[PDB]
Formats: sequence, C-alpha cells, structure tokens
Amino acid sequence: SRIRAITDLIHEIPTAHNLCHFKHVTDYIDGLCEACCIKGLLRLPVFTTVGGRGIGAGINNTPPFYLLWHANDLAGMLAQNWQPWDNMGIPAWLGSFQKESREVGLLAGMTWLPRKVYLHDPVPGQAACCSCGLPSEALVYSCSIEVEPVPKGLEWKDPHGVYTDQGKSLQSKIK
DNA sequence: ACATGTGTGCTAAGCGCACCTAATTTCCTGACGGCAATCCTTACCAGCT
Ligand SMILES: [Mg+2]
Repeated sequence: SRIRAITDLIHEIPTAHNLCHFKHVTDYIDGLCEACCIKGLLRLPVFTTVGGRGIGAGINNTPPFYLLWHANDLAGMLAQNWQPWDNMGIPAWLGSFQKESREVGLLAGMTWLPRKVYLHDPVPGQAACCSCGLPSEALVYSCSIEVEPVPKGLEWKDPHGVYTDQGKSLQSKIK
C-alpha cells in the first residue's frame, strides 16, 4: 500500500525531501538499472537508518561501525573472514522465517529484512539511462516499501559490528 | 650631496686629557551581565479551496 520513490533505496541519490528541488534529481523520473537496485537491496539488512522514530531500523537501532578484514583476493576475502558460530539461523532467501525463540542466529541476522520491498513495473519503460550513468534498457520507475517493527529483546551480536558497552550500536561521529 | 664659475696674486707646520659616580619600602580592585533559531518527520489531519 505504501509507495515511496525508488531513489530512497539508494541512499546516495536524494529523495522526496521537504524541498521543492533536490540535487538535480526528481523522484519517479530518473531511471535506475537492475544492477544498482539489486546491490542497493543488499544495503537494507546492514545500512538502514531511522526514518523519523516511527519508521523502524534494521537489526540494529542505528547502522553500526563495521570492522572487517580486507585481502587482495576474493578467495582471500572470503577465507580471511570465515569465523563461524554454532547457530544456524534462517536466511531470507528461504520463505517466511520462523520466529521461534530469541537469539535467532547468524544467517538470519545477516539477511534480516527491516523493510519489505515489492517493486512495480509499468507498461515497458525508458530507453536510456538518466541517473545511473551506464546506458541501459527500459529501467524501473518506483519501489514499494513497508516497515516491520523489530520485536523487543532479540539478543544478537554482529560479527563485523562495533558495539558500545551499554549495548547500543556505535555510529560514525562526523558532522 | 668640496672639487670645475682663476678672475694681477690666496702659506702653513707643530699641536686635541686623564677619573670617582647611579639608592630604595610598599603600595597593585573588587561584581554583574555571557543569545535565542536553523539548517529531515513518532506524519497524518483538518481549514478550506
Ligand atoms: Mg547501473
């Protein structure tokens, strides 16, 4: 039911702010290709912010600092960050996840869904890029978003996250 | 910012100072006043176009 602009999914592109104009963008007008939409959906479970204290965040109240091991190789990247935990979880690429008991696991929190995304496609679409830069085919128009209120409790520690001693997520301190 | 306009015709050398001397005390300020805003929302709802 709730429909927002697809430009708010990719946080770098300005959205329907409280302004008559934006940084030379306009919602429901500028196209966006499949690749950037799809790699912008990967930023939902891990980099979702507060939407005015009534719209919920991700598995953390604020997007935490992420510390992580880098390597020259993709095999080296995957191998150097292999530290597992005994819990399994339920990742979102399965169907509806089972709530069950608390401490849901690791693959469940890696693929947590704070917001439903459905998307919609009109009678074909565009003919060239207008916001991405890579000239693609008929692009998408807008996205659909809703809010899942994350239930209270849910004791969960992030493998890459940086956590305060009081349990709140640690945000970057740049103003 | 010496020279130079001499025009009968304009010198010149020796010589130029040493020494004692300069002080203290204390005094020195309290108080009151010190800016607010606005540069992303628990967002729908009702005054009315
Ligand atoms: Mg692209």
